[PDB]
Amino acid sequence: APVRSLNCTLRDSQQKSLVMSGPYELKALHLQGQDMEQQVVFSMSFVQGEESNDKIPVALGLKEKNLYLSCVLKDDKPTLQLESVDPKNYPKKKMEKRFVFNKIEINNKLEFESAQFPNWYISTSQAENMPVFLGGTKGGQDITDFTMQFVS
Ligand SMILES: OC[C@H]1CN(Cc2ccccc2)CCO1
Repeated sequence: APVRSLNCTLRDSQQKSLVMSGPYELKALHLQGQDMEQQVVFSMSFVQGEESNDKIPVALGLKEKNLYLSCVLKDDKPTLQLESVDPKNYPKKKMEKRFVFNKIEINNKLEFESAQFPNWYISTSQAENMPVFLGGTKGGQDITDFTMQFVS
């Protein structure tokens, strides 16, 4: 049948919100009150892929935008990009592998591992106003843990 999707926001484990940083990048800021209108609303789609109790393959689209987080090699490195797609064809159940993240639940937090690049994770910096990126460490100074908020 149709792919199933949920609207949501994400915040890193230091409670930074995610906002746009130009058309094809996200950044992480400490936000509260009126400025949380700036927060990215995701459509999280539950897609085809290897699955277990605590590890669920998803795509992360921007709500009602033909833009998806994707993992590609750039200048020879696994990177996070925002990629445009044909809005007639997305979302779909069989998303291409660069769009797939394994959403992993550990100790009441979520990590998003690249399905394409094992042990590379959606990451933020400790500093404010820095890009969201793909990080090859889920253990160090960079933040790889998130919480989800469900949106109407
Ligand atoms: O508050 C002014 C901004 C907030 N908006 C976040 C946003 C981005 C993508 C999908 C849903 C929502 C972007 C355009 O307007």
